[PDB]
Amino acid sequence: QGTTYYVSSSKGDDSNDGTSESKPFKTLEKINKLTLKPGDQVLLEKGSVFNDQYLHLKGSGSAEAPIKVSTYGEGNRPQILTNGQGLWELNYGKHLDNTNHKWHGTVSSSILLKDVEYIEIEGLEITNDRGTKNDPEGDKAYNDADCMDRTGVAGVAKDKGTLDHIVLDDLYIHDVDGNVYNKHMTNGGIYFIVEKPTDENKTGIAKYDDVQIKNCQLDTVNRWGIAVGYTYNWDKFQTAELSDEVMEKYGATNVVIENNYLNNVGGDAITTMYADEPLIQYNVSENSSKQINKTDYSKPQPVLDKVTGEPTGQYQGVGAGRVAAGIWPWKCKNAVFQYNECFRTLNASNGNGDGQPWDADYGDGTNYQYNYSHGNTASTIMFCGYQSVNNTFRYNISQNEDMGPLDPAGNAGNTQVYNNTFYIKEGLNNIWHTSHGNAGPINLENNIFYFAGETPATVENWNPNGNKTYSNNLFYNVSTYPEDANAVKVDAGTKVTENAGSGPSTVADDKQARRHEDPSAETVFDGYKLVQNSPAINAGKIIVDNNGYKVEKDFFGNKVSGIPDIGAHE
Ligand SMILES: CC(=O)N[C@@H]1[C@@H](O[C@@H]2O[C@H](CO)[C@H](O)[C@H](O)[C@H]2O)[C@H](O)[C@@H](CO)O[C@H]1O
Repeated sequence: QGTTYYVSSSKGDDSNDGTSESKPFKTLEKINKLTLKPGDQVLLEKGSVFNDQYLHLKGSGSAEAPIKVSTYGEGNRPQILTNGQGLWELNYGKHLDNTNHKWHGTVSSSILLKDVEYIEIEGLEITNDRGTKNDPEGDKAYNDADCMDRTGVAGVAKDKGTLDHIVLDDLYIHDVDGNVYNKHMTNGGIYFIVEKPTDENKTGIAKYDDVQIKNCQLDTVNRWGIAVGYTYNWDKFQTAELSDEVMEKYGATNVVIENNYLNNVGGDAITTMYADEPLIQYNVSENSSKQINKTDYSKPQPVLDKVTGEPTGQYQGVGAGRVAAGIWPWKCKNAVFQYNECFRTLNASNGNGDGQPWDADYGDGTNYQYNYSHGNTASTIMFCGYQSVNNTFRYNISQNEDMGPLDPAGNAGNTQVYNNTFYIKEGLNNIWHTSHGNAGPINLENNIFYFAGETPATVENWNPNGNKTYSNNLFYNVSTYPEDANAVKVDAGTKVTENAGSGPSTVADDKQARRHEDPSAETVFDGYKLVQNSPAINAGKIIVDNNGYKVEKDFFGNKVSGIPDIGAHE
């Protein structure tokens, strides 16, 4: 079933019928005119270049016959170079969680999927660069507060109830030069939002089910890298605990973000929003928060009318929203982050109020497990504020962050950090964030605290706000110890791991996450494996995960049962 269409910037004529390679279309405007149907295909010729063009699709596939957008022929990825074209009217239909977040306006999107479901897009190169001749904003400054929002791929659910099955696979998205500031317009590489339906009684509550972003490479996109799920129904999630009933009715179900690479992201690299049990795995980010600094992020944003969303004449402090983390969830239920790498989340020293690789933000049941991080400008993990609850941070490896590993920034409830290995760079003399206050509780068990340096590190306060508990941790090369009745205290020169501090400082040449889930793997992380007679061996306690995540395995995929070793390796 369905019709295959062909488009060639090279060979095509828009007066052709576009249904054979011999008679292809010339411009994407021909596809934009169609109402697409189950089994339909849109094949862009390799070597093609669609300058000042865009795909704004209409129609929908079926579960058995999705629409496919893909390639034919041979040569370079077909290129969609939108250059500030592809205009459409974004309108959430009501203000967002902060009345200052912009929620209506004209947006430029290279690809727009608005109420298109059962669709798969693969193999394309996409840009939305501000640097060309006929660019609608001409020589407007890249960091003006009223620069138009820009997307590589924008998704909108609104007037078709639950949208099912949107797949973006192997897209190369670069030079999306969006608004430097705006968090919740479709503004950055890939951004999926949910708008208030015209008539919710008629079409049903708008939400997503089955959204797969996989094998994509993003470079120099702003503000967001990949964001999925910001919804008009944000006001249905204002409790600390998030019910399965709220999440299934209003939240994004079956969201998988996997095997993506991101470089030079202006703000946050990857964020799931209002998502029920999202899976975020095998992603690599480096050099994110590129524009979260006092040079780029330098112009004030308007105060918006709490009803109309129109500027009031008032302006915010330039610092508003001048924060970003690497790969993290917002108002998700039982989000799992596993097998990710995050390097150099930038700019905590020049106006980024955050800069952590990992941020268990407001939400319920976040589990970070079997992740690696290096050279981030803030602490390895933030637990953010009084609605960040039921947190598990386990079997992760962290080295050479520009702060100590822990940022419990006023988090609440059950917070468990266990079986991690933290390589703390020389001269930090702390395990805590340097300004967020460290007021929230943590239950700290079975962790390696490995202090690099020629002299023992000092830690002035092991128990800020009095609500830190410790059991069965290992402390290497530090001059004092917390209240841990089962502490393993280790002096400089006693080996604990094979080559502590020898984790990678850079992404793989092929930009893929280095797998470590089968313990027959030799990996670039093997310097964190325990030596024969390591003082970590058999010194941990059996963990009870009070968030309901049973202990299964270590960082490396070794089964864990009985009395565990201290740290990320069994
Ligand atoms: C509670 C808090 O302040 N969290 C910070 C995040 O800011 C929130 O982000 C959500 C995203 O959907 C909304 O924009 C909300 O209005 C913001 O309060 C922030 O994005 C992250 C990343 O730097 O850090 C937390 O500090």
